[PDB]
Amino acid sequence: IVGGYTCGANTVPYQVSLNSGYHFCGGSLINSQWVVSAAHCYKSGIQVRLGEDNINVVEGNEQFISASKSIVHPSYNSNTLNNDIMLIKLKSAASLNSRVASISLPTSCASAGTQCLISGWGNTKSSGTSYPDVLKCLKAPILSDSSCKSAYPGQITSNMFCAGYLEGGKDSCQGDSGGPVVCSGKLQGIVSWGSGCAQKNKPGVYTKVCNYVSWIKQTIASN
Ligand SMILES: *[C@](O)(Cc1ccc(C(=N)N)cc1)C(=O)O
Ligand SMILES: [Ca+2]
Repeated sequence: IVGGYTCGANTVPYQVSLNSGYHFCGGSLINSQWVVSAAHCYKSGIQVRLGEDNINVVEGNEQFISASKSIVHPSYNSNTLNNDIMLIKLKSAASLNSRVASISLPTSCASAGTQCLISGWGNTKSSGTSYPDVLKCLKAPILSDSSCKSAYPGQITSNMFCAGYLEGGKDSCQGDSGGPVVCSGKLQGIVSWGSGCAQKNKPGVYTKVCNYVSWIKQTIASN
């Protein structure tokens, strides 16, 4: 997250870290046994880490649970990033409280103009590298689809939205991929892609979760 603030320990209780020896992508807890992330984050050998704040220190609220199954969207296209969504089932159910909670899936798609909260452990620099150990937050609006398409001609599909600032300086970034964009207390987006980070006229591009709710629900009921 570039240009964001330090969220505060377990203020974002649905936020997970995906670990394979090291944090590689975020994700969101949607019930006590399922996580939704970016299909471009898929690996073998995931451990999900819940209740995290500092990812390098054991501070007391963590639950570390291995994935039993990962399901990438049927139509994910890794050259265009279209359908950049994946479901991860945990080997055991999480224990849910105030500091480890699930986020609701949306009933409606959120509109341009709505202010959202994006969070992760990604890089905090638009030039060079510096990865934080504690969870970073950013508040950012959803952009209009015209503005989005004019930023990324030929690249945006129906299953994407942009959010952020065309002026640059505040964005999500590498490492923040798969993590949540929550608007009015519902999961609206997934950190998907961008051109660099926090650059001028290159906002972040986010998977549009409200187009997948049927697919999530069906999948969860059958697996
Ligand atoms: C991602 O975090 C890659 C990524 C995602 C989003 C942005 C953006 N500028 N909003 C840049 C890069 C990963 O796969 O690690
Ligand atoms: Ca920790």
